[PDB]
Amino acid sequence: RSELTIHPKEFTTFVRNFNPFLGATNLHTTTDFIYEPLVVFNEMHGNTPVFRLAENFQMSDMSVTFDIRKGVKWSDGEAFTADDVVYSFNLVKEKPELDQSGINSWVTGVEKVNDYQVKFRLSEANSNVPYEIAKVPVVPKHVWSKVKDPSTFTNENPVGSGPFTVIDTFTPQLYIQCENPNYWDAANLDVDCLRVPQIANNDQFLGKVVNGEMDWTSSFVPDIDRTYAAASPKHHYWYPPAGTQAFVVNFKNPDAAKNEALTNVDFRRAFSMALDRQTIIDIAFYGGGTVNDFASGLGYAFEAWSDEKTHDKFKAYNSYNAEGAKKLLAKAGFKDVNKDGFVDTPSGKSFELLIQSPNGWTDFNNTVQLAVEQLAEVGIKARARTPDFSVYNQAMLEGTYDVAYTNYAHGADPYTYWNSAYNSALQSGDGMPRFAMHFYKNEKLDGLLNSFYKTADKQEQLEIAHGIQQIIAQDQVTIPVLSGAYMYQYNTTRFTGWWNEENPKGRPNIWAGIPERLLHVLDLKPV
Ligand SMILES: CC(=O)N[C@@H]1[C@@H](O)[C@H](O[C@@H]2O[C@H](CO)[C@@H](O)[C@H](O)[C@H]2NC(C)=O)[C@@H](CO)O[C@H]1O
Ligand SMILES: [Ca+2]
Ligand SMILES: [Ca+2]
Ligand SMILES: [Cl-]
Ligand SMILES: [Mg+2]
Repeated sequence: RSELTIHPKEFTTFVRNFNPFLGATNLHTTTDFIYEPLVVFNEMHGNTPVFRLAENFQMSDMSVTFDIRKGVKWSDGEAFTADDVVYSFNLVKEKPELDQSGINSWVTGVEKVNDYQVKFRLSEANSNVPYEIAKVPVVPKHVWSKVKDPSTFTNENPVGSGPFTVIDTFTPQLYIQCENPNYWDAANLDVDCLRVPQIANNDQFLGKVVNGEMDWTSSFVPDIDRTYAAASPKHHYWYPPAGTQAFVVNFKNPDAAKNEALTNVDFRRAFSMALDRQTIIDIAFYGGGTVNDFASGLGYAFEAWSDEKTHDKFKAYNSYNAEGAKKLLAKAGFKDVNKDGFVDTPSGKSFELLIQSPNGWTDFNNTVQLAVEQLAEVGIKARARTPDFSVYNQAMLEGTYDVAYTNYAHGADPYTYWNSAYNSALQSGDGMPRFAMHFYKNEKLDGLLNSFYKTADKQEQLEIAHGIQQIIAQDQVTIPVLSGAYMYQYNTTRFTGWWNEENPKGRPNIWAGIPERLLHVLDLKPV
């Protein structure tokens, strides 16, 4: 049998948990591979919908119905039907802790129309809602209804719809997830098993990938041409452009001195001008990125959406200018009053910014250490922390952090970045990710975001985008640094069929949250 070695997520030890709603504690081979979506939107190719368990869908406006593919079975053998979909969406509406997106804010309810067809009722006008709906995991009703506790259910013997449901081998350091015996698309599948080794950080990953022990990965790799590519003719990669990375500052820091600094727009702009974004790219990412000098975080890949007058107005604040940063600090009134060379707050208080990035994410760790040095050059005191991801994440959810370095989801239009990074509704909820947790709130901004897909008028949507750009830019809510890359390494020793620059069928990454990985694995063939 052919075994495909993949690495979606760092772990110190595997805990057997295949619960699709528990994104913070499950294994990252659950979505897509155990639970196939209704539709995969191919985001690299204009969000072209690729139909899987649903064969079609139809909007109307307010209304949308999905037709279900008939003759699909679960891995046990039972039939896949429309009440599985209905069952699944009810669950999350009642337990909004399993809402990892904000889906409950859009869908008011769901109704079975027949054995292969389901209607979805909306809260507001949203031409983008089929994309949102595809995010919700569909689980089997003949199992999860018999389940007493979904919020804690670990689901160690999963019944799934996807290509790999069979747990063949499981240890704290290795598991192997094999083909669903009843898989509906089996004629299309040429890989027998997914092989998933425990790897805790980038250092551990590097030794393994360079030794040719991996097949499909998406980790940071330093000096990739000399370390990884040069080791074997079988060692390849392809890094299509990805999303924004930024320093995010906590507007609700509990320390008086740090709050005084972080909530000050002159201070955020001077922080931003202290940074040398191209040096960060050159050193921390070995060239693997593009400068992002948009105060709104938009990035150069959306030139067509950008209001260039706005971009030009605030670009000086997002360009390397150490002398300008020192002048702005002086003008704002951050004066050093205790002879240590670091500026103090207007109220006379000293402070040091603690900047966090996740443990093991060494490209971001190095970025933070570079920024620390650069900030010290303009008299801003900071130092780095590299906490375990869950600690890092919890600090942002609870608002106990000072500054955090983070990437963001990247979509075919600016909404994916702008909504996830700035919609204040995403700052409360216990299924919420880190991305909006600066705790800046602007009601006009939320309104513009909530209207982005409200009309089917392209010109108006463009005007809404320009308004969102204006607001974020003038308030320098975050400090955008660069636009990153979809890191992706593949090995042709054991498999062929890979997406790459000459075969760019979609986002090639193995991360959970990249639905296209289902379509990718269906293209792979054993050598
Ligand atoms: C938007 C987002 O949170 N994406 C996450 C990925 O960044 C992350 O992959 C990790 O990215 C780090 C930063 O570039 C790399 O240092 C690291 O090697 C890489 N890890 C792996 C295993 O690919 C993944 C996994 O943590 O989660 C995504 O959600
Ligand atoms: Ca195939
Ligand atoms: Ca001082
Ligand atoms: Cl290189
Ligand atoms: Mg090991």
